[PDB]
Amino acid sequence: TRDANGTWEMESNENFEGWMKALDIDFALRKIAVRLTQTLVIDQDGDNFKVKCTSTFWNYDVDFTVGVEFDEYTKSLDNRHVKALVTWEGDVLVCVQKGEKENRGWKKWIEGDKLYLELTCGDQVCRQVFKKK
Ligand SMILES: *C/C=C(C)/C=C/C=C(C)/C=C/C1=C(C)CCCC1(C)C
Repeated sequence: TRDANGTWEMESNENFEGWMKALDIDFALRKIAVRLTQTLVIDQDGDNFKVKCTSTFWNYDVDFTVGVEFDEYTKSLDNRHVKALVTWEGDVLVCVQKGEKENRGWKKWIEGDKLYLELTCGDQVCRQVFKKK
């Protein structure tokens, strides 16, 4: 479907550490991030999204409009400037983040009550699955 609204609880996360290493997140921090439970809340109104991924001390938020490139500064992650763009490819929500890292971005597949999220950087893919609470 295209309706990603909801509160999404993590069911699985594969290759998180490889993806974080490809972004250059500090090794010591990685070993903390791997322990943290993540909650993903998405508010979607037309083209307008507000995405909030939260854990006890570490969050990632992004707000965007589909089809509108935006300057993103990943201040809580690797602290880089990218030019980000989120588009629909059929029912897949696709983000490409142009900048230093190649093949950087993410894709969301919504399948009923499930959300599949693939985060890419370089040659690494992290595959996550969430279920709608
Ligand atoms: C559509 C959903 C998206 C783009 C979710 C993105 C979430 C992240 C990039 C979360 C990253 C985090 C870490 C790399 C370390 C631990 C803290 C998190 C979960 C906020």
